[PDB]
Amino acid sequence: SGFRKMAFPSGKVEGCMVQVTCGTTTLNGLWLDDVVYCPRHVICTSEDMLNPNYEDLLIRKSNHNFLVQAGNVQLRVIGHSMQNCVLKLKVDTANPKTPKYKFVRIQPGQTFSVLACYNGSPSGVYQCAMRPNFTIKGSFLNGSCGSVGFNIDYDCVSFCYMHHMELPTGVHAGTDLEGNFYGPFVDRQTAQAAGTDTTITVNVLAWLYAAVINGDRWFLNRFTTTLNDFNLVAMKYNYEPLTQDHVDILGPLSAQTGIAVLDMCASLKELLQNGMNGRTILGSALLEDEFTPFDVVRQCSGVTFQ
Amino acid sequence: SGFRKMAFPSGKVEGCMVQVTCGTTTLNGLWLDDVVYCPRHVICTSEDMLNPNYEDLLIRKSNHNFLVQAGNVQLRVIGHSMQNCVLKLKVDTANPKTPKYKFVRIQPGQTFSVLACYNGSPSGVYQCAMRPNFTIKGSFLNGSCGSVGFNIDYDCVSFCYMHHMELPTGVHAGTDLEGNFYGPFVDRQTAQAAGTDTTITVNVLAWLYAAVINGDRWFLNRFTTTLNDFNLVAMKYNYEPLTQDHVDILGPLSAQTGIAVLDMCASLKELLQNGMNGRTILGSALLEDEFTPFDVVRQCSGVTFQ
Ligand SMILES: *C[C@H]1CCc2ccccc2C1=O
Ligand SMILES: *C[C@H]1CCc2ccccc2C1=O
Ligand SMILES: [Cl-]
Repeated sequence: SGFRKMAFPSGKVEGCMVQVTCGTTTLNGLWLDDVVYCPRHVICTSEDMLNPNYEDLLIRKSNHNFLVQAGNVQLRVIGHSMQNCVLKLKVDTANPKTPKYKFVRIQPGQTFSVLACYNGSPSGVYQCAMRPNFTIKGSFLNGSCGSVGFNIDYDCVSFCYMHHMELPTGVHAGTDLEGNFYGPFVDRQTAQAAGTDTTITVNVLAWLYAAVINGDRWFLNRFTTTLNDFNLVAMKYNYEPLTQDHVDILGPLSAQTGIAVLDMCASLKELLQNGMNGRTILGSALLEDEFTPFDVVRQCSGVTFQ
Repeated sequence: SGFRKMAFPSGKVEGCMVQVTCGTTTLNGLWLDDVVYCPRHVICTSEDMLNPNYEDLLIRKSNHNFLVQAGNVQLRVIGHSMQNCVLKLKVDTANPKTPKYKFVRIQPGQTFSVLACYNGSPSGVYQCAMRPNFTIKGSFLNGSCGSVGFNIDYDCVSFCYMHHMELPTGVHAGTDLEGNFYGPFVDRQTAQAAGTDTTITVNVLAWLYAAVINGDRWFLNRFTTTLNDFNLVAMKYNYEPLTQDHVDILGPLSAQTGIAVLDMCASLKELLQNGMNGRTILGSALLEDEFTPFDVVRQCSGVTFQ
């Protein structure tokens, strides 16, 4: 029993992290097969970041301008191209530690593990969620760019995020591994504000199920509700609207606990209207929304990755 | 910026995790050099756990009764001995992935990363603290025994915990890597209740400093206090007594922020007497106490491990 914010084991991704240096900046790259992926703003001076023309800045860059180092051995760059907001550096050595992997573009509400790195060396691992406003609430310092987010299923690493920017409000923006930003953000130091940070309703419900599974049940009331009536309350509290698709995804957790999804919605309703009155749920004094239904089943069943 | 509950990269420890099976149970072992460490209750049936005589149970066990498997290749057990509550299985192959490592017995209040494993295969990683009552608030299911807690400094893994038991209240107990339990717990299915779960005052203060560093400052008041007067409030709320040693350890964070430790204590005082009035600090609605001062500096500076 017990419920913790749990990341995937980091080993498979650690073996892919390299250091990339272009004249000015040093950030992280991802070495898979014989290609290194990194944010394209490695070619920029902090002065350039105010309004860079990446195509023009790239004209003055050749293969040998990109210094790539795995641990303490240099890698030889034999080609380079820009794809959207990432650079793909072709090297002459395939990464011998390349795991089975896929590139995935995740949807808002989905969670993943971030391996924060500096100078191509891992510093720590933690769990995040793609916020509905397409930001992530990470922990990133200067030089952390190029760190990646991932999920592990079976023996396959699903890379879904590369870290690019920190907005003035302290939240984080980035791309998929094809270089397309999540949300409307751009790799430019400008005014780009985040939208409403709405709560991921389905994840809250999943976490409430995890609480019931792990002993915490004081919030179970005698009420039920309907999707339409619950959503009237959700809207007021800036919660994602709950759909039938969300209900169906919660089916397995509803079956395990014997609590109908709409009964759990009525408990959430009371929590939003009445607060938690100084009580706690799974060690938290607020409603947690960065656990997916899959995350809850995974941690409460003990799924393995090999 | 941003502050997250961050574990160490798990790769170095993943390479040490093996599966150990003794007739009945399968749990995890730690393969370092040519020795596999695992909980001694692997030799027990769930029936034995009510009152086992481990010495007598071990007499009927020979090297070949211990099946050790790294991934899908068997390891050959050439010797076995019991040290306190762990078994040391001598194998004929040194682990080629053995990191630089130490065994450390940590003190209450110290934090570490746990790599939860099942059948010798890693499932996830999360951060914990040794509670003042010598429990840990982990996430463990059946078969997770033998999972380990560790800290990484530089290139050296400091192993400090091996998971052994789940108490009836849902908290977790275990040993150092020399097999000595933390606190008064024993590897027996009996009545052993946990003491008061006191709050780690120094860690709360460290986290308040992390909040100031990362933008959250509403809780900074105009007051100060003294150690003796603050501790009168701490005692009332079941907080660890703060000592001069704790003050000194907070010196670096006090210097970085320009907030004297005793001024921060006065802010904590008001938080304990008046609550947070629905506000939040670093995304939490309660006072977090599983970040050490070292943890805060590490995450706010970007320390590297190679
Ligand atoms: C990716 C980097 C860019 C620079 C930076 C400065 C301060 C805090 C975070 C960051 C990043 O995320
Ligand atoms: C170490 C294992 C022993 C058995 C168990 C049953 C249920 C939940 C957790 C556990 C453990 O921690
Ligand atoms: Cl967490």
